[PDB]
Amino acid sequence: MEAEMKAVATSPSGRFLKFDIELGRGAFKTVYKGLDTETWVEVAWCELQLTKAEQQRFKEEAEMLKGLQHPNIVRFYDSWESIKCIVLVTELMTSGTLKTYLKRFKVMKPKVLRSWCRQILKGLQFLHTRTPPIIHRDLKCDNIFITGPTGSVKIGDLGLATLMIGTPEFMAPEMYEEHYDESVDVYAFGMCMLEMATSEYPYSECQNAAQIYRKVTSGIKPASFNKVTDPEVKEIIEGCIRQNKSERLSIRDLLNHAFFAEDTGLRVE
Ligand SMILES: Nc1ncnc2c1c(-c1cnc3[nH]ccc3c1)nn2C1CCCC1
Ligand code: NA
Repeated sequence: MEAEMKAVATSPSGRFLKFDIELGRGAFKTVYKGLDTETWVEVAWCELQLTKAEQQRFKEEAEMLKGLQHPNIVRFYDSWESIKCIVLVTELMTSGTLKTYLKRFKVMKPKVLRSWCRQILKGLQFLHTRTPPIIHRDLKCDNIFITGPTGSVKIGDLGLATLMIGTPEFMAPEMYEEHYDESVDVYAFGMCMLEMATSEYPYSECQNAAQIYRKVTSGIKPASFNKVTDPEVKEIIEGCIRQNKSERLSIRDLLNHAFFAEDTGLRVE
């Protein structure tokens, strides 16, 4: 393309070029094709629409993210404020999210579900085993990404959520802080697996978040759970979305499950 011949912007350090090639857009981000000028690898140049405290915590967040290298984590390269928008440079995932990828297909193949879910678990395991552990807290099919031509599946949007009761005057500061452990990622994984397995959004029968909350704090499963054909798939999902977090499967349990073991390849025909 002509568009690939002419950069339209450069990062402050000169490392990354932006091209006027729009790869995707959502409510929060617009992603362009970029280029790493040192390696000539194409990257994702993501533009997002804060106090000096939030600015410093962000830079520290980004420095840690730069160290997170793993085959099932979208790699994070750099970030800065441009003037106006915020720019994050990450690994480019050519096929967008798993949510969009699933819209092209009618019924899930067991080999694909196996393979995608195994990759997601390894990414979560990688995050949970950092020093200190990283809990994604926002895992969903719309921030799990895929490169069509390899079938590589990688967790993205890490840190994005945290980048954007009582009476406030009388509220102790520690009541704003939320601590989650690994099990909220396991629950979210279970719902991703359910969505992949049914080609259907979970709790779609609900109209609002409160209805889901009434269902989800009453511990009654989404209608799609029963539309799961394979009993072993139903059992894995059930073990991930159990209401009481101490009853939930662990990531290690899931990854050791024979369901996720790889096969011996497809026979030549
Ligand atoms: N790396 C990518 N490659 C290809 N497409 C991508 C992405 C991302 C994306 C993925 N992970 C990210 N982490 C912080 C910002 C960010 C942006 N978002 N998008 C699309 C833009 C909105 C729908 C998905
Ligand atoms: Na454009």
